Amino acid sequence: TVLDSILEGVRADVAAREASVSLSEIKAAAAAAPPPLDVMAALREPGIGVIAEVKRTIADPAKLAQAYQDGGARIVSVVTEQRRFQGSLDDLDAVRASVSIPVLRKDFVVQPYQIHEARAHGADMLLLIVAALEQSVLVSMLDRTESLGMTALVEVHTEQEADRALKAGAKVIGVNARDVDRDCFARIAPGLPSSVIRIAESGVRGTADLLAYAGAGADAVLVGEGLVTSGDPRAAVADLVTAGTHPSCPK
Ligand SMILES: O=C(O)CNc1ccccc1C(=O)O
Repeated sequence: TVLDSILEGVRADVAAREASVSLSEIKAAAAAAPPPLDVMAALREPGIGVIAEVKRTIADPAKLAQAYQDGGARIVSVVTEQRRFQGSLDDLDAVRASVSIPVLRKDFVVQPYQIHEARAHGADMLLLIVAALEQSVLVSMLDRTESLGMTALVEVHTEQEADRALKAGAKVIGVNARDVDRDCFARIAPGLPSSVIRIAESGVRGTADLLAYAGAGADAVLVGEGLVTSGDPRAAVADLVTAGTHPSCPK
């Protein structure tokens, strides 16, 4: 029920935004935006994809996203949730203008307005959380996301949520260990069709963690800090992007 309380706040924030920017207007803004990038194609590229996250401290999310791209990130995740992470849609605009790689909107997405809104602000990918969405809503949200040319990162925490995600038509499934189930990805990944993209969203501290997820079948990992804390996010991302290739074999 606590999640209902959190979602009530999200629904209030969304409703207040819709009062200023109507559904008709946000649809017009979404249609006007440059088309979304082919996120599936990016996720199918060789190597483990690094999805580097912008969060909050950060006076210039665009500059951070640029460092992420320079380091070889596959996708930039932008947290737009205000109440805990001090993110905003403004961050999505800033990041979108700064990088050429796909951009994921990371937020609690619970109603269709937010889908059009994500697109209007340049997102290529959008987070859908199975634990937050009853199946009827999950399916509706996934279909609308795809109808706009975006890809849903469908986040699960249990085998049952994974089954729900598959039934809804998910193409990309992310495993979040936090409700922390430290063996979440391994409990879930093997059960997925080989054709579905697997993302480990939790517990990536360094190259060893990325490699461990890679060895368990991950196609990409999400990393937030301590890319920032490192003081050198480009280098930190570069190290993860090239994980397993160091030390280099003698030449
Ligand atoms: O990124 C993090 O630091 C914590 N993750 C989130 C932050 C805002 C909205 C949803 C999530 C989630 O993973 O379902």
